[PDB]
Amino acid sequence: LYFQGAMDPEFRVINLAYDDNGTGDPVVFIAGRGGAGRTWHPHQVPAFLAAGYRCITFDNRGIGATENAEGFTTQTMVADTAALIETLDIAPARVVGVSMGAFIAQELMVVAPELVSSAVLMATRGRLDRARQFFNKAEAELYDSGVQLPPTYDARARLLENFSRKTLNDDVAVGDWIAMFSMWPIKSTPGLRCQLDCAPQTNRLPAYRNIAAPVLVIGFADDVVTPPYLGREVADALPNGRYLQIPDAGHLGFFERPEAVNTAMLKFFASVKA
Amino acid sequence: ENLYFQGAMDPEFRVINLAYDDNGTGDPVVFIAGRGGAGRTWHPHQVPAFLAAGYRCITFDNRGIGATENAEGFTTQTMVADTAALIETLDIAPARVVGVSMGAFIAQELMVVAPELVSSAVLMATRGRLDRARQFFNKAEAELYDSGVQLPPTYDARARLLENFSRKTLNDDVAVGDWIAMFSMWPIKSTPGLRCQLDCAPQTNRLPAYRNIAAPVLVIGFADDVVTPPYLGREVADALPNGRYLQIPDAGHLGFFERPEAVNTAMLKFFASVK
Repeated sequence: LYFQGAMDPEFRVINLAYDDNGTGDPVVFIAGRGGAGRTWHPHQVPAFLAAGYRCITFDNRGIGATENAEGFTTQTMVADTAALIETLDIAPARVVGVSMGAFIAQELMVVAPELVSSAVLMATRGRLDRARQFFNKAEAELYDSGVQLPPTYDARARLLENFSRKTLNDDVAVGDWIAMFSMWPIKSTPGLRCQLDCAPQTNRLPAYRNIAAPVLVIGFADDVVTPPYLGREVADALPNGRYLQIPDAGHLGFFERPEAVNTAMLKFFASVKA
Repeated sequence: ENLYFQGAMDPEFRVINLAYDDNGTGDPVVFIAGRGGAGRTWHPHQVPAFLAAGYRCITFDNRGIGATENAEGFTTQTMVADTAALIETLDIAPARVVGVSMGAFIAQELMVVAPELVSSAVLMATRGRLDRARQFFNKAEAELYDSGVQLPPTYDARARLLENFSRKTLNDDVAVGDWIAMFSMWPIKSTPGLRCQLDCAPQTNRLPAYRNIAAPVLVIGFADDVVTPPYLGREVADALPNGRYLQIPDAGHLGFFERPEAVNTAMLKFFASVK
């Protein structure tokens, strides 16, 4: 059903949809920017259920019912995630985050290590290098100037930024991904714009040196949005962090290479106590 | 110091002049820039190495660039004729040719209709057809221009960086800083010439036509190129009877600016041992 998220600087309460399937070890998935809880269902949830896990997915602040939410920060979203885990009384929970959701996971582990037993961080970073800082500032500038991209150009960008070269060279896969875009419309909302800022303002890597819990950081070879090498940095900082690269995976490697990413998550999760 | 030659007449029976450059006294080489490139783009890296190697370099402003940025409804065949006219006016047939991208497609089509004009060529970042992704990218680019919408400068620069450079380059804060700033000095102006240049591309599979080009050709693939991926260049080289394939690692679509020494060394090696 719904849980109550953190109160926002303007003293308003927020409810956030979540979905809870199966029984067993609890796993909380946090999606990236623009991802609803549904993002984990086509590829992750059925594998995690078959492996005996209980899967919690949910709709981040600024998505769906709260797509008009604004004036929020990383801390606000971390607090949200803490509320889910506490409300559901599942602490310590295994956590799976990707990109913005992986940042949240990280920053949650900094302030509330006891909410989290082990984590997989996909397509992540602890800081923005000069390219990613420029990209981030360019997306903000796009939204803020009101101009809407035409739909084919918008699908071109989505294709080029999120998929491996190997996918782009395969006319059949390309066709399918373009169709697949119609089914995942990404509305340009105040919530989407606000999630853009839920990203490293500073180098957060020192803080990660104190995270004790076991962590698998997954990097995607072909990712230009959150390049593998920033993933690696995060893993090095994590005392009990390990790193694994998926070959021929774009930024959306968890959809694109779901069998390889699931195998590696499950493997890692079975090697650590609940 | 202001050289122009007369190119193909357009369908309105107007004469078109196109600016060109010509330096050096050695073996002639004609460079054909890619979409949106002025001839001057060959100058920061290619020209000085060719001049120092004793070649004479010819560069020019393709139809739809600079003084003809407002020109439209021309085709590949029109530009192939411009290039033919250049080689003829200068009386350097048969010439060495270096093309990149749209320029490499031009060179390839030149070779098909007028093989006598070209002794050998280097074709960088090329293809003889559009696959599903590249076809879709092209449709999307046309849609963007045709809708009237103007991308904000930073967002456009983002796209340039993402379309053009290797991953090794994007991860290099200093290099990236230099490329972001280099876009100020080479802005890519949205013009009817640019929009028409978009269609000077392989409408069909052109690979069968290329099995008849006799001249020695080096095609250069750039490893990280998503605009024209390497495997499309390989295809060009396979179709060519005397074509050979080289691939530069860590090179985006703009490999020839990004790895000028690797690319130059390859082309000069090639040209030294051609007939």
